[PDB]
Amino acid sequence: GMTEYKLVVVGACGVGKSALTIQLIQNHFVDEYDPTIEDSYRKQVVIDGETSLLDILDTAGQEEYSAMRDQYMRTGEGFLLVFAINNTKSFEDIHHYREQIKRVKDSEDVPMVLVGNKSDLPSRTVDTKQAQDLARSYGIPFIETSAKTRQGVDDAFYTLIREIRKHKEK
Ligand SMILES: *CCC(=O)N1C[C@@H]2C(=O)N(C)c3cnc4c(F)c(-c5c(O)cccc5F)c(Cl)cc4c3N2C[C@H]1C
Ligand SMILES: Nc1nc2c(ncn2[C@@H]2O[C@H](COP(=O)(O)OP(=O)(O)O)[C@@H](O)[C@H]2O)c(=O)[nH]1
Ligand SMILES: [Mg+2]
Repeated sequence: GMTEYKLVVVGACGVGKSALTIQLIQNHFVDEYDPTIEDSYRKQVVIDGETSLLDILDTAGQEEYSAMRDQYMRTGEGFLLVFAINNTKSFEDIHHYREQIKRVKDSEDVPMVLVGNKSDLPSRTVDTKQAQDLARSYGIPFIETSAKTRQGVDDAFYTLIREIRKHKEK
């Protein structure tokens, strides 16, 4: 068949996980989507001439850490680690998400992409240079996105898939 990849979108409440994922699937910006609704979505994509089926989990639920998520997270093949460029706390939380991913996957080498969302807003408080410095330190790609304009959205998901395909060849 065509290969199938499980992708997981993680990050703090309100960063735009749902807006991103719905943009990629439904081709429109859905604002104020309920913060607690979780869903999976499927999408066929062609990347570098190979067609793949993406199964994308948009994480939600209660606004705390819960180990009830972790069996689900262990099924992820690649993760988008999303913060909002107008929200310093959401950037500060990225460390915790990467540590939990490494813990559940029991690996130092899990496909991941750092996503700085809401790039359309003028209210940036997270310096692109500091987020780039963090991504360099982790050894993972960094893409600034806007779910609203769609800037960066496809490149974030496609770069993740590329990282997964490379991982699977090691
Ligand atoms: C508005 C809800 C929302 O977007 N949330 C819910 C919660 C949340 O708010 N916090 C603080 C939270 C904390 N820690 C989380 C995780 F550690 C993980 C995670 C594992 O448990 C294991 C492996 C990878 C992980 F990323 C997840 Cl999936 C979610 C956590 C949350 N949520 C963030 C977000 C979905
Ligand atoms: N301007 C702007 N607002 C966004 C963007 N992404 C999400 N939002 C808004 O930020 C809020 C949270 O988005 P949501 O998708 O619910 O975040 P989630 O909790 O991470 O799933 C909503 O009010 C969205 O309309 C973005 O790229 N630009
Ligand atoms: Mg959401």
